[PDB]
Amino acid sequence: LHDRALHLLQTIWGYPAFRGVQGEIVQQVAEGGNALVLMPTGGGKSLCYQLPSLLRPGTGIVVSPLIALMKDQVDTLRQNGVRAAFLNSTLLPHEAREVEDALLRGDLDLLYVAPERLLMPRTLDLLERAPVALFAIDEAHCVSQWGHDFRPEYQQLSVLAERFPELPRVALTATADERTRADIKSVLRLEDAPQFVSSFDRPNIQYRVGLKDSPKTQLLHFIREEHPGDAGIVYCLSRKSVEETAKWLQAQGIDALAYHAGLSSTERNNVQERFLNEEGVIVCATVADKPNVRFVAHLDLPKSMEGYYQETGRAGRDGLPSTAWMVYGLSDVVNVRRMLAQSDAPEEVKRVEASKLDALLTYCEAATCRRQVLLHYFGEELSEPCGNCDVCLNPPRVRDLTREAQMALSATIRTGNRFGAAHLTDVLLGRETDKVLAQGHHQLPTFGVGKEHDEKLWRSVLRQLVSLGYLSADDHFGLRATGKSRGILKEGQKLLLRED
Ligand SMILES: [Zn+2]
Repeated sequence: LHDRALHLLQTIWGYPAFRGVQGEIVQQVAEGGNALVLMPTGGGKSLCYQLPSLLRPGTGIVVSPLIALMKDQVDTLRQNGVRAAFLNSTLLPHEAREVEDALLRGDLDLLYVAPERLLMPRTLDLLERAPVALFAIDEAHCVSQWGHDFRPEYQQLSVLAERFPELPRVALTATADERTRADIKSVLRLEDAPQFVSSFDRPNIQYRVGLKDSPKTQLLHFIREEHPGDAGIVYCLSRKSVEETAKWLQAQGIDALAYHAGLSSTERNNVQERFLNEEGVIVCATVADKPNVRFVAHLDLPKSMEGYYQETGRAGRDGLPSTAWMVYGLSDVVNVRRMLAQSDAPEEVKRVEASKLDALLTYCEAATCRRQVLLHYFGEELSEPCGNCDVCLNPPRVRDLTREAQMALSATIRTGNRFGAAHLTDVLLGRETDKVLAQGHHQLPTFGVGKEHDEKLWRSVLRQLVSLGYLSADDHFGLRATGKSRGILKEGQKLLLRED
């Protein structure tokens, strides 16, 4: 039955019914199923394994790297009535030995365990002789070279599905990169599992991106015209831009404070309180709570879509209207691409950072609703334009390349989703390269159907289709038509570029 969940739901959490897709989620893991759960961070996401752990006999085994964070998940839980504990190598050998006893005696509802502890051959043996309700892999993205913090530990969690096939696995993440969603499925065998996407949308936050032009001038005009005495956060890239901006703001009568990794650990706690407890304070920070936050300003490009979402997301936590306002230019993209180039990072990190940036730039350049593009990155599809973003409200002039997008998508399909942008372009142009003649492509009916345009436009159309996920690359430069391709091909969706 589904309703014992509800009795525990509000006898413990205090919510009268599930939110969005969580009812579906809790039922699937409680009836012994597997699951892929993608949600913004929050105690609603924790509900998805904590509640099933209460519903099924035995202990939920929660895998997480945040061992520093850990000790207040049990503290939170041990006053609701729930029994939970921590197992990791920060512990003394007697203490480690008594959580184990407690585990073996069916005394815990939840066991939080660092990957380091879990993957030890000894630890996996205890589990075999302990009453286990499930495995929850939190922050599942870590298995991936792509999505966030890779960890060498995390891609060994292969083993849960091996040594414990019969026990349910639910993997939950807040960073749902599309290459990363795919890689989690592979490590924890959830290819065959349902994948659940709860909404990332924050409807009350209006999204704006625009061109940098005297950014300190632009900002002040924004703050006075639209958020005169309200609490806001202004993010800057460097510790020096925080300092100087913070006192530039003070100079114009705005109660601004600096907040960075740098100076004193007392002021930092001091700055938090002034923000947390007073009204109309603006904090300037690099990367690093208040229910009352009316805007988030970006005066430089964030490092990623993940970061941008978490940062803008600190706004409007009281459900009321808030603005996310960002300007970038010129030099911001150049400065970034130069650092990627002079970075001493490993090959895959250079590969990840380049698509991170491509993703972000693609969002910055949206010719249609920004929100749709943003939410798509996290695997959420918003059917209709939102009506609360600068693109929606002030539509830019667009070039329609829908017809060309269709030609391109068919071209890659009748050639088997394997040739590269340049080759496809040859076919489109009706050029009898020898690579072409070798595959017979010279008299497919699609050959030269694109002779109308030159080489430069097609490569452009192709990047655009790649960036928006109508094509998928990482075949090694071969382009595959994705499922999303039906949109342009059959369901009337349009490909629009900014007129620029
Ligand atoms: Zn919109």
